[PDB]
Amino acid sequence: ASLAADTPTACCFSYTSRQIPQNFIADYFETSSQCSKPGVIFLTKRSRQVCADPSEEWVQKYVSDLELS
Amino acid sequence: LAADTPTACCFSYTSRQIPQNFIADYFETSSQCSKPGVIFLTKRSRQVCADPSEEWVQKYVSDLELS
Amino acid sequence: LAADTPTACCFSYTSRQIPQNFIADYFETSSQCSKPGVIFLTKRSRQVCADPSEEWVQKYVSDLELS
Amino acid sequence: LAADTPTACCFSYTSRQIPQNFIADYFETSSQCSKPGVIFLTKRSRQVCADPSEEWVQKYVSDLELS
Amino acid sequence: SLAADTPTACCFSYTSRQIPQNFIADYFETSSQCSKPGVIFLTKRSRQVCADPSEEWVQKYVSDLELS
Ligand SMILES: O=C(O)[C@@H]1O[C@@H](O)[C@H](OS(=O)(=O)O)[C@@H](O)[C@@H]1O[C@H]1O[C@H](COS(=O)(=O)O)[C@@H](O)[C@H](O)[C@H]1NS(=O)(=O)O
Ligand SMILES: OC[C@H]1O[C@@H](O)[C@H](O)[C@@H](O)[C@@H]1O
Ligand SMILES: OC[C@H]1O[C@@H](O)[C@H](O)[C@@H](O)[C@@H]1O
Ligand SMILES: OC[C@H]1O[C@@H](O)[C@H](O)[C@@H](O)[C@@H]1O
Ligand SMILES: OC[C@H]1O[C@@H](O)[C@H](O)[C@@H](O)[C@@H]1O
Ligand SMILES: OC[C@H]1O[C@@H](O)[C@H](O)[C@@H](O)[C@@H]1O
Ligand SMILES: OC[C@H]1O[C@@H](O)[C@H](O)[C@@H](O)[C@@H]1O
Ligand SMILES: OC[C@H]1O[C@@H](O)[C@H](O)[C@@H](O)[C@@H]1O
Ligand SMILES: OC[C@H]1O[C@@H](O)[C@H](O)[C@@H](O)[C@@H]1O
Ligand SMILES: OC[C@H]1O[C@@H](O)[C@H](O)[C@@H](O)[C@@H]1O
Ligand SMILES: OC[C@H]1O[C@H](O)[C@H](O)[C@@H](O)[C@@H]1O
Ligand SMILES: [Cl-]
Ligand SMILES: [Cl-]
Repeated sequence: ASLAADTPTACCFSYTSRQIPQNFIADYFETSSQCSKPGVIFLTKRSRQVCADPSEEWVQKYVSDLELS
Repeated sequence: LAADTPTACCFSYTSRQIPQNFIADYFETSSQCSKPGVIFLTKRSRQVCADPSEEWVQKYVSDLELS
Repeated sequence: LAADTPTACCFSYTSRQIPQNFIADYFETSSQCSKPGVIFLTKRSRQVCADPSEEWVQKYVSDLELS
Repeated sequence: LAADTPTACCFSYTSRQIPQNFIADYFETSSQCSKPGVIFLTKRSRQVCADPSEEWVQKYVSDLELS
Repeated sequence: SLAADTPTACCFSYTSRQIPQNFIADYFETSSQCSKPGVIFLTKRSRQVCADPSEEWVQKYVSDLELS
């Protein structure tokens, strides 16, 4: 399973301005609803975490492909 | 150097007293976070959200800085 | 792990292409920065701001991601 | 004492005041940054962005500079 | 870990003759904002010497420092 104890929560306060190349994407996560602002956190193959605006539609297809695979 | 990176925000503090002997480092959460918080790091690299308004925490923060 | 920490921004870009053999890592600058930028880290631990519009810059980033 | 190195900018200041004896050093941010900023260095080498307008920030800088 | 409001290092004159490589301790390339592109070699005597980045030996010294 997955343990979720007293542990910091990953929240986004600033999204990327430029669309990440999909072939750089390795995985995705979504910020907890407790966060003040929404956000999607893409994990690049270089293991970098990038905040992305979920309202923007390029991040939404990226999630679709990741899930539907 | 990292950019557009998520910000660590505590939403649940630990109620107990942490053995200071286990503490290795500390980080106070961002002001952008909805609530204040301090993240202690243990020697097993385990991040723990702690309440800054509580007082065993600032003592740990003080001793970590004043050193 | 940090909070209320400064952000790396590029206000000028290198005029010469860095030999790829020197490249250790890369970091794209924050969207909050006034200008676009890529920060290449060399093996001598030099931090160089590069123009993301240059094709050699885009290639280096691609190679680092696909490795 | 510079190069085409990235620049330290502040986009988020700390809300509450830092205890003074935590501060080890300071330096203002470049004017090229979209926002003004004062970066306090703690005794644990941790960098904190501070609002130059705030009363305590100006006082901390004053004390550091008169030593 | 980044720069502030200070004076950027610029080279307005390079060096005609080649520094003995075993004198070189480190190197820094000047900003592109400068008029002339330059390389600053730091000697073991902690001295700073400007150098033409397009010269044969300068590129070699930088290469040897990086690949170490
Ligand atoms: O030599 C080549 O053909 C390689 O691809 C070229 O496109 C690169 O030119 S660059 O874009 O114009 O400046 C060359 O630098 C490159 O030589 C490389 O060798 C390896 C492998 O390349 S990578 O794409 O396959 O993985 C690597 O160390 C560098 O990518 C590059 N190093 S080099 O020796 O400095 O040129
Ligand atoms: O305050 C530091 C800031 O750094 C930026 O690079 C991030 O995108 C923000 O999420 C963060 O708040
Ligand atoms: O993290 C576990 C620790 O909890 C503390 O409350 C106890 O006093 C310690 O004995 C124990 O090691
Ligand atoms: O297409 C989007 C582009 O964004 C830039 O910021 C990156 O440096 C490129 O690698 C990428 O191709
Ligand atoms: O802000 C004033 C500072 O003065 C320095 O000389 C001291 O070393 C610090 O302990 C103090 O915080
Ligand atoms: O600092 C001494 C330097 O001497 C040079 O000749 C070497 O190439 C470097 O690896 C070394 O760092
Ligand atoms: O001497 C060689 C150098 O001369 C300078 O005036 C130019 O700006 C550079 O492009 C050139 O590399
Ligand atoms: O001005 C003459 C010099 O120009 C430099 O840019 C070249 O690297 C040298 O080879 C040449 O001797
Ligand atoms: O010592 C290294 C040598 O490398 C050669 O490629 C250069 O032409 C010489 O100027 C230099 O002295
Ligand atoms: O040493 C200088 C040489 O380094 C090599 O890695 C590349 O071919 C160029 O950057 C240059 O010709
Ligand atoms: O590519 C990175 C982007 O983010 C930066 O904020 C720039 O304002 C924008 O022009 C650039 O395209
Ligand atoms: Cl929040
Ligand atoms: Cl800016």
